[PDB]
This record gives sequence, structure tokens and C-alpha cells, in this order.
Amino acid sequence: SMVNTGLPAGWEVRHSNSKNLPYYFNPATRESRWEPPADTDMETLKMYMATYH
Repeated sequence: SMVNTGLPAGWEVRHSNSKNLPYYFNPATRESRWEPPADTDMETLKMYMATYH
């Protein structure tokens, strides 16, 4: 997986095998994020989170 995300700096989009949402793994802290938080960069996500704009 090789994408740009305006996620908070602990970014890495993972996703469940059969269940339908992603989960955002932090590599540098043992933690994860579920939906776009206040520390996120929506501008750098609008180019990501939607295909048509």
C-alpha cells in the first residue's frame, strides 16, 4: 500500500479482512485512529479520501 494521507503524523492505512472500514496504524507510538481526528490534515486528505471532487 503506497498512498498519501493528510492523517496525523502516526499514519499508515490498514483495513479489516471482511468488515468494511479502515483503521489507521501509528508506527511510532503503540496506538491507532479510526476516523479523521483534530490533529489531521484534511487538505492533504481531500486529494485522498474522495476520488471525484
